[PDB]
Amino acid sequence: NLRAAGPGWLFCPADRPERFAKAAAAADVVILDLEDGVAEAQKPAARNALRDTPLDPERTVVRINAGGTADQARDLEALAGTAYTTVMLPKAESAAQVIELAPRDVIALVETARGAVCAAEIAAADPTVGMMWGAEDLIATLGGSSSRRADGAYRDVARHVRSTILLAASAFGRLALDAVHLDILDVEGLQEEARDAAAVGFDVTVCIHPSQIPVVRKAYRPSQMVDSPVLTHAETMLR
Amino acid sequence: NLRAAGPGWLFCPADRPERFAKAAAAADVVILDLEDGVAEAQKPAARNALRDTPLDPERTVVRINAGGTADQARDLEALAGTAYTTVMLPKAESAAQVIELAPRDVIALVETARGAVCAAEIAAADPTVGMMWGAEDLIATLGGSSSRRADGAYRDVARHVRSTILLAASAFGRLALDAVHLDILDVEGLQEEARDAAAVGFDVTVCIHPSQIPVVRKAYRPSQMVDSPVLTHAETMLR
Amino acid sequence: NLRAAGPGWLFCPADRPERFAKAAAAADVVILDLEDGVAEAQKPAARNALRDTPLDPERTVVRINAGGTADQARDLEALAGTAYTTVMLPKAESAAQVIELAPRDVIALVETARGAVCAAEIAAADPTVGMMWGAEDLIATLGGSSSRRADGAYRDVARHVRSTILLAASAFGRLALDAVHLDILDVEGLQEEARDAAAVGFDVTVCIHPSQIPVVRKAYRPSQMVDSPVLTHAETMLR
Ligand SMILES: [Mg+2]
Ligand SMILES: [Mg+2]
Ligand SMILES: [Mg+2]
Repeated sequence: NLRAAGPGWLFCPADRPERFAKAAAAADVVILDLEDGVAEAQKPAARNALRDTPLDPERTVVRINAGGTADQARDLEALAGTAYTTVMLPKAESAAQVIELAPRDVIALVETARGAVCAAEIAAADPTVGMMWGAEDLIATLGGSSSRRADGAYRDVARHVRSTILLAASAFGRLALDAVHLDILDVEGLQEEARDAAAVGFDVTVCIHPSQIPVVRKAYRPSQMVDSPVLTHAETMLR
Repeated sequence: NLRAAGPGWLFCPADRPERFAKAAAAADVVILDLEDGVAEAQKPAARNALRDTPLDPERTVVRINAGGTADQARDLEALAGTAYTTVMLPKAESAAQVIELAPRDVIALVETARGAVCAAEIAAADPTVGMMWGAEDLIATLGGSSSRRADGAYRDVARHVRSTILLAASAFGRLALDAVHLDILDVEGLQEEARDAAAVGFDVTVCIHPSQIPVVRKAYRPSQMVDSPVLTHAETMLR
Repeated sequence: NLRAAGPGWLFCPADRPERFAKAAAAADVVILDLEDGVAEAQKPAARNALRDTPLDPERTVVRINAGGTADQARDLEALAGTAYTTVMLPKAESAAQVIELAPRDVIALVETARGAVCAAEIAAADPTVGMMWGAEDLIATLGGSSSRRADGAYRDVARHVRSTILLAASAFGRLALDAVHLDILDVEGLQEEARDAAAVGFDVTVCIHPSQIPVVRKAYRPSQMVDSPVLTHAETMLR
């Protein structure tokens, strides 16, 4: 029941088992990371820590490696010796990549052009329980050099994919996860970004540092003709 | 021939037959509303006023209730005793929801994530003559709390759906209707918004108060290499 | 090998063979234009100049007329007496319009609502090697009057199509070409626009005047948690 946890999710590299307990205490949900947070040479060690140092599987997701990679095959073998049931799929690009992870629950991380183009098909796949987007791999794989303008605001193609993922998730009753704020010390920018995300109906802001969790939890709390939806807005604020 | 009427369309709750004549005098097209403008307990009375107090069916659309609801079934029964041929479908989410309203003409009001994801299929359905988007139900159904930033500008997912509906409508030769400006006294904001909508090729700005109609009509009137399209822009301004 | 040429592409009307040599010297790739750059009465003469005054076919694309037009049929006849292998298809609106140009390579120019709605299908068609978008025909065909706000920034539906084309191109490994800056003397605006385009991974900025080429080439050269994609950003900047 991931929708019952709060909006602050925290990545934690899985080759750092000494930090698992602190990550769990700081965040609503921990994403133990076998992908880009762990160096290729450290991924075997991270798979052992995954088995050796368990966290609450009701509050923990495992980010595996991308479809078709040898690393993902090793990840799923390691996961068999765990109680984790929900995985995050990076570079998610087709419904078939989600379906081959059945019977696990899948959070699809769309961070390439093909995943954006196919977001609705990815969201609709039966194992999907959530959609995330990743600004940095998105820009990297498009061939660009930055996800943000000088003032920290997302560039337009990033805004486009962000909206795409929010709509695709909501169309199929999935959780919607907003992209990470890489500038850890930029609390002001994270504050505005998470408030923006909460305002349009994102369920989660994913973080890469535990200091970001209090900012996210606070942002997801609120500070002319009135129709029925505007009353729903007011009710959403109270909840 | 709704494309021949001006750009100022006005919602009027159908349980207010005393206001029908004033709505018709104020607006280019009246949308008699059986959905969110009328309280659930008042919808039977509104269906009687629909039959009892007719407006010009060439300049009047009836907003019915959403597909699958008992209310929509009662609405279509009431409409059989009228000369209205065009209905507005709220929470429009599939081509099938449009097709089941044949042989009526349908303006699909997309105001949910699923309708945005399926906008092209909805626009392409044979009964469709127009696409509208609804910012407030959109944000409400996504789980968010406001469609606009502090300065009154739409949030990004709203801008995304607005463009989606304009493109889907135009791709299939349909009318494009822009969302309502709920802040009635915010004439400055409506002025900018309707000018923006007219500039990109929206056909209609829908209003919720008759004072908004003169602002919309005025906004839809106009105040380096030149290629063939730039001359079309100039010709569009003159027309 | 169009990806090996630089980012500065230049339209040159094909009824101006006296300017072909200067266009080739100024630009990375020349788009010899049989469509909107040439008046209808001048198109036969332009087809003769196409045969009579050749440019390097490895650095030259021919913009033909739109699918289904008598002009496109005459264009393809003229092209048979040339060594050009790559054409640009204006008002590109379906995969079928691309496929009927086989065995030529095709740069699809999306500049209508239907082409935006079908961009992924157009990009995926086997002859496609590139996607471009055209702001001015886009707004013209939507029924609007300007692609840009007062400050020169694109209106939202233009930003939407721009992102659509970048994502559709990148999803299928195609070149991504950004729209032309019609205000030739607005060097500052072109500078910002091409920098923006290069930053998100556009491959080409198309120009309509040779003075714009140096601005584009310079713009496509570059002036907190670090993950693998941010290192790819840094590597992209160095390249
Ligand atoms: Mg990533
Ligand atoms: Mg509504
Ligand atoms: Mg054009």
